[PDB]
Amino acid sequence: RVDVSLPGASLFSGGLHPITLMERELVEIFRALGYQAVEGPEVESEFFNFDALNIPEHHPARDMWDTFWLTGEGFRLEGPLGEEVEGRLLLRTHTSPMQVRYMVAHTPPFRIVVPGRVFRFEQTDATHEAVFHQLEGLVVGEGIAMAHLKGAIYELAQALFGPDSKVRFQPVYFPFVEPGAQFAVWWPEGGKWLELGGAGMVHPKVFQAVDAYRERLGLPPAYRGVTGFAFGLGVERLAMLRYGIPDIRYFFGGRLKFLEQFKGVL
Amino acid sequence: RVDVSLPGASLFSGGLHPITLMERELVEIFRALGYQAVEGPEVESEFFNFDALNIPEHHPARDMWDTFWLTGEGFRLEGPLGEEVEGRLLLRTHTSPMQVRYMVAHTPPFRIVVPGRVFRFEQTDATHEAVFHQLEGLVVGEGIAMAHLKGAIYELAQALFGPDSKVRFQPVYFPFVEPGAQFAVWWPEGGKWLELGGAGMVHPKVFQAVDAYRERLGLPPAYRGVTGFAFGLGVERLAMLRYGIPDIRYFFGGRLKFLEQFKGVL
Ligand SMILES: N[C@@H](Cc1ccccc1)C(=O)O
Ligand SMILES: N[C@@H](Cc1ccccc1)C(=O)O
Repeated sequence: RVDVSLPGASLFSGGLHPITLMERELVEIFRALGYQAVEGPEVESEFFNFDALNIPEHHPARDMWDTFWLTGEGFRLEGPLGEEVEGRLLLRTHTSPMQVRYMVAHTPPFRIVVPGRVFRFEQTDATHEAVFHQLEGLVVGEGIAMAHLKGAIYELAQALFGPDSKVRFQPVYFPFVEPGAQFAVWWPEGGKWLELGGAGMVHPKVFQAVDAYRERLGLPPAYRGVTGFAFGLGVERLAMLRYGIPDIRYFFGGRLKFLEQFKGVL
Repeated sequence: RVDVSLPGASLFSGGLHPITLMERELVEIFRALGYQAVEGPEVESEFFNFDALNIPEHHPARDMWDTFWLTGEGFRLEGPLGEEVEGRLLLRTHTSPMQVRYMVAHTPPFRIVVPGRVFRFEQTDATHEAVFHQLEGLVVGEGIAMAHLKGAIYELAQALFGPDSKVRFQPVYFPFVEPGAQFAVWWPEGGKWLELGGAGMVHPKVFQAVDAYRERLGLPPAYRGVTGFAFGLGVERLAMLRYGIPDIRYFFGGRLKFLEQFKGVL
């Protein structure tokens, strides 16, 4: 007899990592809203990570990010236009520096979303990591207002949690935005207010840093008569609440018994 | 010796059909503009294919579509709300009937794009087919104007052919739109004006047919104070110009030597 219910050739079946899944969904959501995804480098200079974003040194505000400083010659970090740049190297503490790199290399109006791995010197536990992911958002152009930032997050919530979903905005501080704000979303199933990220209207000094670097590079100013909003949200926190994952350390853990569990969600 | 440059296990490598590729790119382009993709049935009733779209019978305008009529009992065609519907069956001669199905099942404002296989009784040659594909576009809502239709096509052209690309609109006739129009795009490489499809502001009678079917079904009217634009473009013509394909008959031909050639473009 030709047993048809017998195991067939053991061809391998692949899968995508949960962060890749979460990031993808997040990118899909924003693509539908007109956002384009671009990435930045993990090793940045203090200039892009801090100074260009209105976060000076010995600044009590620079303590909001526990930085990993680097050392070593021979490494050539290129700027927005491929040009080699200088400054104390570090691991970006957020994706925000990409806001600056992009703006000097392009012209408004535009919509970008920049995903990426970030690093912060912290003790890795159940809900904390030294290595995680963020997703930046940047929309610049004439007449761009905070009403648009609120509109963006509102669409994010709807797409993420359904029609019974809602967002709340509260003032908060960031050197690169003003007005500044933190936003939370209403997750119906969990019946809880989830804090997703921060945002605001691009700070006046950011545009100045951008155009200053531009002239210093030969390009003409492109940000004097425009405004914009930016936002940044943590990927793991969201991936966890969405795939029901208890420990954030698994993401980098490597357990196949763990990763394999997302072959379904592709 | 362990020859490392020797052929490895012959694992199969798949691929996607050129129309799937073209359709995907077209859907990606419109998703970025806020459009969502929904499909309709290939076997339609005269009501959705013609009557609901202001194309009555014995109408000199109904001759713009060479219809394939069908026969046979036992077949149960369901309407927008799953309800069984009646009328002379046929193979849709375009995707347009989906405009009607969607509108009765949802509420404005929205943006849809409906891809799909269509059929027309014609002699299949080098640049003609009885079985091809179209991509519909429908955007409805308060204050929606033709300026938006032109804006849509403009973005389509840019995304498809680059910044040196441009679109031209000329009046043309369609029973389901008014104003009516045909649009062509400027393809820089070929230095020629390509005619892509037709479009216009949803015809007043279409909205009426929609709301009439709605009440006849218990739903409340939803299209009395809105306007909208619609467009439809041929997929093969575009796929051909874009992948440099000479004969439109290949698509359905089945030659692996042909299909295999698009494993690259995924
Ligand atoms: N970079 C910020 C997030 C953020 C991005 C953009 C604007 C405002 C806040 C952080 O690490 O928290
Ligand atoms: N259905 C039309 C195309 C079209 C769609 C929508 C509006 C106008 C024209 C055709 O077959 O040519």
